[PDB]
Amino acid sequence: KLENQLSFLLYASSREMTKQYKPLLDKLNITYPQYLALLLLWEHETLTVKKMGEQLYLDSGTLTPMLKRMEQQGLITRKRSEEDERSVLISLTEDGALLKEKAVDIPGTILGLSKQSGEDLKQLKSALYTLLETLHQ
Amino acid sequence: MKLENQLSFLLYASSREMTKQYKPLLDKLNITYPQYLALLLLWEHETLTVKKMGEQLYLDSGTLTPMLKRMEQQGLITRKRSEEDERSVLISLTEDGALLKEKAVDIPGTILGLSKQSGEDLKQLKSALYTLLETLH
DNA sequence: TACAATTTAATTGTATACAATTTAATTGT
DNA sequence: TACAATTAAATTGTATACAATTAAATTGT
Repeated sequence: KLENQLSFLLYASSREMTKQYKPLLDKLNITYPQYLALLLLWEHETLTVKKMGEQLYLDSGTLTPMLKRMEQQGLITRKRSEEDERSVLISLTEDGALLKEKAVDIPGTILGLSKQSGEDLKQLKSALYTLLETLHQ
Repeated sequence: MKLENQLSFLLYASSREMTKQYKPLLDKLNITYPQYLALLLLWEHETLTVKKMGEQLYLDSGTLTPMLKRMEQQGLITRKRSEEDERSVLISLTEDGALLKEKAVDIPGTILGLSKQSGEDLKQLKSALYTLLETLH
């Protein structure tokens, strides 16, 4: 079959979840990944591009262009690290930081959909953390 | 509102991490993960319409038209207009596309092997994701 | 301590995803 | 006969993903 493949599942369910964020994220005028970078920025006003990649499991290949868009949109600003001219520093603009106020309804909203399943999702999450540690050395 | 505590993020990271596990295996068959998925449907069903593939794969022409074009150029599949509905398109396996099945034989094995390190049986993990998928749909 | 391995981003090239629009074919009573 | 409304792929425009390569800025011996 196909629905019996763990990889597929993770793959199609993840793309469906994203479609659920679409109406919400259109509100804030951002994409799901930009949104994920913001969840970081909101807990830490500034971060090296390296740090973001590490936490989101993406690399310069994605972040470089994605951070450019966010910058061109006014949600962030970027500058070279002065203690290490090799890395780049990403910082929230006032807007970027304010935008957090408008995204507080999201988790609960998504949950009002996902938890609509039936079993403890705090279980599924726990699993995925490990799986993630596995698949990530 | 910490990133690492979002089911949405976990599905997204884990999925792409699994896809990285397939890369070495699929590289030897000269295809990609999404291509591999369409072939899975094709090895079990000689002919499928673009529409049925979209349905089974949770995709639409947009991701499929370009992908199936590459596969056709790779000599894996044929694409002919349906006679029963000149609006539909039928996707058929080629001798080469068909032979390819055998070389993907122990891919599931290798995957399962490098992943069964979770804090529970895949039967549950899979069933969890299956439910979450059904819901979000 | 000169400077060859090493690291961090940007750059290149290929391949999804998906909304929105378009085009051609088919359908509801 | 008719057709407005659907429908199924393509197509257009934007936005990721990621491997490999490149370039510049630390590191380690």
